[PDB]
Amino acid sequence: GAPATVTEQGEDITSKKDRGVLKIVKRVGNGEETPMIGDKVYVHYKGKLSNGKKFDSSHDRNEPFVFSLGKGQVIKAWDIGVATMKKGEIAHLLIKPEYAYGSAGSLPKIPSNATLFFEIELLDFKG
Ligand SMILES: C=C[C@H]1CN(Cc2ccccn2)C(=O)[C@@H]2CCC[C@H]1N2[S@@](=O)(=NC)c1cc(Cl)cc(Cl)c1
Repeated sequence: GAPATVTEQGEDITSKKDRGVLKIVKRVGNGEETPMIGDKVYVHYKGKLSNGKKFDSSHDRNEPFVFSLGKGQVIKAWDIGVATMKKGEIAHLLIKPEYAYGSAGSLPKIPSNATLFFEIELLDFKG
């Protein structure tokens, strides 16, 4: 399925080239510009654990998730990953725990040492 495919066929977008965050672009977005540090970014997303369970979805809330890019307001992989996206892009990310919740996990949905899958759509970004 999609998690296996990004695991096996994704591109390493980490600066360290340690394969901690792999990406596939599923829907090409608009133009060439990606957001800049500190921008307000608006995303829709859905996340799955490695046991196949959905652990979250903004779609199901009928409102986007909004954060300021590059400020550690989200897991490291999201700051790295969303920074690579164009407006209107849909991407898959496959994230090792060192770029997510590590050994601590995040109670009560995300276990210790969890590799995560996301589908993310970058709706908009604004300074
Ligand atoms: C619930 C919305 C955020 C949560 N955060 C930031 C964050 C803020 C406070 C505590 C833990 N994590 C995040 O960094 C990431 C990435 C952005 C989308 C969501 N998460 S998340 O989907 N990451 C596995 C998530 C993270 C948790 Cl603890 C619960 C749920 Cl239901 C979903």
